[PDB]
Amino acid sequence: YNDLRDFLTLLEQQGELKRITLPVDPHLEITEIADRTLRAGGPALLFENPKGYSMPVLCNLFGTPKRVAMGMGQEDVSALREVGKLLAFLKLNMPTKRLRGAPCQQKIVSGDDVDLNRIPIMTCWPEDAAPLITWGLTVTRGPHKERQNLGIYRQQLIGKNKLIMRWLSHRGGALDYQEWCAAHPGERFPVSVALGADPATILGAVTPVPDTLSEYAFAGLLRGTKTEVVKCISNDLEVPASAEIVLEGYIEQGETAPEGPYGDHTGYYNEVDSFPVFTVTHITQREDAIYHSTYTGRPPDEPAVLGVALNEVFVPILQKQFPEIVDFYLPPEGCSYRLAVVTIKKQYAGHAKRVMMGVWSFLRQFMYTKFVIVCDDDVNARDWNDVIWAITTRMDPARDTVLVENTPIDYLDFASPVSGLGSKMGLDATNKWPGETQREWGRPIKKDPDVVAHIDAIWDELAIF
Amino acid sequence: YNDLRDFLTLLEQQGELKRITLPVDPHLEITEIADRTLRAGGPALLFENPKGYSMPVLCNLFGTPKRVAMGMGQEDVSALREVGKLLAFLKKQVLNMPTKRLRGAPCQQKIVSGDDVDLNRIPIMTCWPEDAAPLITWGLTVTRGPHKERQNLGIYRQQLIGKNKLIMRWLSHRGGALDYQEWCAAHPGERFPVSVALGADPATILGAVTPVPDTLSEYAFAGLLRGTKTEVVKCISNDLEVPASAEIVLEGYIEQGETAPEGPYGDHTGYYNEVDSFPVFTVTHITQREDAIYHSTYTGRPPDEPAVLGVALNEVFVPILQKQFPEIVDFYLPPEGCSYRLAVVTIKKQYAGHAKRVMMGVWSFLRQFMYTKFVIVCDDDVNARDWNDVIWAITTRMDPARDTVLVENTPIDYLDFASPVSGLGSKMGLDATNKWPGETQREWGRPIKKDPDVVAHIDAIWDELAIFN
Ligand SMILES: Cc1cc2c3c(c1C)C(C)(C)C[C@@H](S(=O)(=O)O)N3c1c([nH]c(=O)[nH]c1=O)N2C[C@H](O)[C@H](O)[C@H](O)COP(=O)(O)O
Ligand SMILES: Cc1cc2c3c(c1C)C(C)(C)C[C@@H](S(=O)(=O)O)N3c1c([nH]c(=O)[nH]c1=O)N2C[C@H](O)[C@H](O)[C@H](O)COP(=O)(O)O
Ligand SMILES: [Mn+2]
Ligand SMILES: [Mn+2]
Ligand code: NA
Ligand code: NA
Repeated sequence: YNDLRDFLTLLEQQGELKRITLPVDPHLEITEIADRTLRAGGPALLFENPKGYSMPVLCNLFGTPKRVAMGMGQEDVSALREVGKLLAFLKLNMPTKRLRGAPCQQKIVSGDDVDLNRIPIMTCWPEDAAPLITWGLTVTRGPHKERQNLGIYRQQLIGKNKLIMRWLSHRGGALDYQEWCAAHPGERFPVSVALGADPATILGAVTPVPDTLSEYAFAGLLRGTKTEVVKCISNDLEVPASAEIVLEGYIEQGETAPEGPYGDHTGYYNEVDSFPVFTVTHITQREDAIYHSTYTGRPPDEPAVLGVALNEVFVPILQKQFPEIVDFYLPPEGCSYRLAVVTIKKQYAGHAKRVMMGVWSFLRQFMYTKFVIVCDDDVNARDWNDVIWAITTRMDPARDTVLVENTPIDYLDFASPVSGLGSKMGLDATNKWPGETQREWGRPIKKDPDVVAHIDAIWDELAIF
Repeated sequence: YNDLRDFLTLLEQQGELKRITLPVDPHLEITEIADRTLRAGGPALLFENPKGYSMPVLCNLFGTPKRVAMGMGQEDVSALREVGKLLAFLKKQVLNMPTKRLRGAPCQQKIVSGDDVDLNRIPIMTCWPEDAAPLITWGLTVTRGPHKERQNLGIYRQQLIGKNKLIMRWLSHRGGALDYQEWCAAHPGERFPVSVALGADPATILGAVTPVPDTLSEYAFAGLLRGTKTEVVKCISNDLEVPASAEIVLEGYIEQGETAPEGPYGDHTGYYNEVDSFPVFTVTHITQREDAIYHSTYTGRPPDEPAVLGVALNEVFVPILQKQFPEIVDFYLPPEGCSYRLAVVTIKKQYAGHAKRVMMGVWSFLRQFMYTKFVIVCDDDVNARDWNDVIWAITTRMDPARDTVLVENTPIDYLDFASPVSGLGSKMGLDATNKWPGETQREWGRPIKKDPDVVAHIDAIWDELAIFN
């Protein structure tokens, strides 16, 4: 049973983890280093000497697709499709295995001794409001079901023992709190946050499994074995046994604070807004604890790399429903969800429009996708050279562009004319069939597969690079 | 005075030229290798062991902007801006700078003529599986018309149809084609002399493809790029001059009325174009260097080498756009948009609705961009040449219905089969600039700027951090 430390050791053995011994400030400096590293496809980073703290800081953990795959016990990135086929069936789901004691409760501090300032929480960007916890697995139960939800919600530092809990309103945690409030007026909402759990639990948390299902159960499937957990000290929630740090506490009903501004995955600052305050009553950690952090900003960043790997998970679920779809890609440059390229084997006139509507309606994660480009299967959706080629040789813009007004949009997307409402554009860049055009359509250049394969065979020997 | 070999030596010194010793077929295989190489921004390629031939094959010469620049003796591409300014003034008497003619030249070391002419000995490439025949793609065709002395150079694709016969595919507005057409009117039934040089010095090659007016010899323009007169030699069987350092020269003529079906061939649009008739070039002489090298390329689904060339040569028009629209910081036509069909323009926006004026400017100001179907306008914090910035801008600064402009019934290239009617179609502009008050009622996002002190500090310890190692 591999905890996070075992994963770091595996990475180090493979030249995928660098230990930095120079002094580096968690205030801005770590982010700059991680950003350059991620942008060059470099390793994960363990800062052994954060200025002013004793606890090392781990970041860029999932900065490459490879390391995301490795984190689910797979060799490489195309095994994620198989995990998609699995995620299909969940639309006896294995419980947690509760241990009696756990490394994450080796050192405990509570009440007045709680001081989040001892932790090397990072400040990512110059106009961010305060240090920000970015890799916390927040654990919650609602009043109506037993399911334990895990989500990653950014958490601003506002005191020795107070964090702001920034869950957006459709999240498991947020819905649990909302229901708790209705069902138990004025009663404190217990919550716990785990930092540095095992990679399967972390990845399970971020995968959009249905609200009905504990993210712990999914992590179990990725791992091959039940998720090892421990009961929290001050509530009935369970956290991963191997976690490096655990924060336990509650939300006082009605207590809120102005959150931000903070730089986002879109590359802009979010403006101030109100979210609940999480009061921390306990902090439990391992001996020699490691603090796991990250940053979001202009893409690409670690979340976006995560999000490309998790798109591979969705391809099979889309293909079950639309078997005409050969590939489906959300470029990290499009802020991970705002633009999709879809390639199909077109079977009839107007086919592309059915596929656009399918992307905009079938799965909720794509409901806010503003641009959808549809192409034939002779295009590689992951290469702008092919996609722009297809756009500029197979479209008449007015004929082949679909615009739909007054559709749901992310309320933080400031480019829509009104908060929560905007338009969508689909580009039909498929070959046009009789009926769709009265011209003689061009015959595209296809490569000889025998020549392709032969050159694959001698590629390394040719040694051009 | 640098010939082509001197250039290949310079490139090799700088890690910009790879010699391939493995056997590779000019039928399809070279193209595959060159295509992968170009798509990865790799070096130029010299195939020393082409299957079935002894003459090495050079391609991907200009597969990178850098190598285009190096080909004109520069670090970077912006000397082409100065040419743009020059060509503007005319609509400088020592731009009538002639050729320097040698008597005897390396390109006439070995000579074959009449029945000994056999183009099949040359490793002419076949680029794509349904191409009709091997195709000569980097020939500088040289012609004179009957009325002026000016020698035109153009690159016209040339299909192999016999031991000594090529098809000459000049489109009808080309210098060569106009010369032939005039020759026909002025001398009915007389043979039209023509010559084709392969592997001239880079300035001559680049000069051939610069769009200079029909009134001027492309040799004069190569002279300006080089800093010195172009070295040439008289052909053996006619009065045309070819570059002295050329690796191979084909001399001959066009018999009036002799034509052949040309193609189909894959073109820069990525499609096959259909068969059509063009004149036949009869080859009476082939002259070459000792140890001659054959210079080739391919065109296809972009990007390809011609498209990278075409990007570098668009720098010739940027200053003319900027004289008129000084708000324009950059103006880029991606190769992967068939070189002219998509433009990315970055501006310093000065008022609400500015992007629309710029779109209309692109679609109206010069004939070079009138047929551009898509135009994306962005702010100057975007690098127009990086799809990571441009997509970021599109997806964070647009509402599609508000910010997309469509105009119907506008002029479109007759060969573009995607428009509903030949010659007529629509255009789209994407206004991906930051929206000002009036354009939006929302509080627009403040972009994330880095702390320059932190950036500089990390620059200072970067090597010591040793992240790579
Ligand atoms: C991996 C990750 C994810 C998330 C986040 C972050 C990371 C690293 C951080 C904290 C760095 C950045 C923000 S941000 O991308 O919104 O700017 N963050 C985040 C947020 N979801 C959310 O509601 N608030 C958040 O604050 N998300 C997404 C969220 O955690 C994810 O959608 C979960 O699957 C939601 O789980 P459920 O609530 O559906 O169970
Ligand atoms: C650089 C280059 C250029 C050209 C070409 C090719 C290359 C490599 C090849 C041979 C690869 C392929 C075709 S293609 O781009 O049309 O697909 N070729 C070409 C053709 N111009 C032309 O009339 N026929 C041609 O066959 N062009 C364009 C032409 O040479 C260019 O427009 C010149 O500036 C014309 O000079 P003028 O006749 O105006 O003096
Ligand atoms: Mn959930
Ligand atoms: Mn000319
Ligand atoms: Na979750
Ligand atoms: Na020319």
